[PDB]
Amino acid sequence: HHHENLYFQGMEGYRLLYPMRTYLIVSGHGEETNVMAADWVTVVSFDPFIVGVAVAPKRTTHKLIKKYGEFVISVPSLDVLRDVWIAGTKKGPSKLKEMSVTLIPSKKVKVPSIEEALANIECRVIDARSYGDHTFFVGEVVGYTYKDYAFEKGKPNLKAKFLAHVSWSEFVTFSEKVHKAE
Amino acid sequence: HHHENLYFQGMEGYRLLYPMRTYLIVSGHGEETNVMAADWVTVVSFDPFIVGVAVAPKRTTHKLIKKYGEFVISVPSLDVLRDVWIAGTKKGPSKLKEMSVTLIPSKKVKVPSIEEALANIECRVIDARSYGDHTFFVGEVVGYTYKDYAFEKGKPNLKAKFLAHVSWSEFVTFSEKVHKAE
Ligand SMILES: Cc1cc2nc3c(=O)[nH]c(=O)nc-3n(C[C@H](O)[C@H](O)[C@H](O)COP(=O)(O)O)c2cc1C
Ligand SMILES: Cc1cc2nc3c(=O)[nH]c(=O)nc-3n(C[C@H](O)[C@H](O)[C@H](O)COP(=O)(O)O)c2cc1C
Ligand SMILES: NC(=O)c1cccnc1
Ligand SMILES: NC(=O)c1cccnc1
Repeated sequence: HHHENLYFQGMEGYRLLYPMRTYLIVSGHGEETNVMAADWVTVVSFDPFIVGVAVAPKRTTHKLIKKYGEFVISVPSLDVLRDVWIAGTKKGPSKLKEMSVTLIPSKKVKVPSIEEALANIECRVIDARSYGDHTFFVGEVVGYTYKDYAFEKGKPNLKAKFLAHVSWSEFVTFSEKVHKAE
Repeated sequence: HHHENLYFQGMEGYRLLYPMRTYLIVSGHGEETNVMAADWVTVVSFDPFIVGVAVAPKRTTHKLIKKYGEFVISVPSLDVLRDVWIAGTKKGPSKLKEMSVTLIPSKKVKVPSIEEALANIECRVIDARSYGDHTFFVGEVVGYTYKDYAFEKGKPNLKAKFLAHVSWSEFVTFSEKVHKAE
């Protein structure tokens, strides 16, 4: 498989950063609630806590983030891969009927959270910049929830099976073997 | 351990996105060549290939990226953890004497590449935005090199031991067990 619009066949340059974590991005609310898959997510500030996500203009998610100015980063486990794949292949709110997700209210944003997620990070858009073929939406974190066990020791519990993306349809989780640097 | 300037003790919010990949950021050149550790790295565009990295103003790396307008993202393996830890704990160019790294010329930028890295992604700064306590440096990718075996099948070779960060001094790599979504 290759990314769409790869005119010169070869490995996509971005693959040099892989494997990357895979998250879900929830946008909209009510009948407009949507979810997509997103790898291109990072933290951009500690205090205040701010995150960013690169979203192509053609995503339905892009329209919904522009319209409402809010999004939720929901953290999936490997056990919900089938739902992550639907989120990353089907288009728009009608896909939710196909997904094993239970929408629950957020603490602060109007966009819902996903009950099955390991964490839900509630974001308000503070910037949108166009870089190449994506918009980088920067979100101030205004709330969050998480599954106690997934972060039981004030750090990620590797038993929770955090999801990473290797290539097109190939995913993995982490080893449970921790290496200490100090 | 907690991040510096965590006034209210508890798990840092950003930890909800962890584990995250750990990269190295090379900046400067000559006697000013520097390397630091960076987790807060993502892709922001496919075509053209553009990346971003969140760097605190207090990093020596910040000064060097501002001065020269270029940086290299070098991808470490778990086998070079000791060097990654020096990059992420010591300050400025004098740390290189302590690291098992061989600097080699980049293809395009003046900042050197690291021979031992799995990949070296050469970047020219196209934007710098302040979000909270970090600058988000956005870099257009103008060249790259990589170890053939690490990406042998036009995708990451999990045998290469790509590095991820769990908590302060704790690191892991990926399982080699691939899950197919399609
Ligand atoms: C694992 C995976 C990761 C993805 N990461 C991104 C991403 O970071 N940004 C993006 O714009 N699209 C990404 N996509 C593509 C969207 O998830 C996909 O186009 C989705 O169908 C869009 O749905 P929507 O139109 O309902 O927003 C990803 C897809 C997959 C399968
Ligand atoms: C694994 C790890 C990841 C890190 N990620 C970041 C990061 O994304 N951004 C940042 O500004 N500092 C990050 N740091 C902190 C810098 O690497 C660290 O402060 C380093 O000593 C700065 O070196 P310098 O002053 O030579 O630039 C990280 C540190 C470690 C150990
Ligand atoms: N173009 C994209 O945004 C993208 C990112 C990761 C996987 N597939 C597509
Ligand atoms: N403040 C930071 O930039 C940072 C990121 C990851 C680990 N330690 C510090």
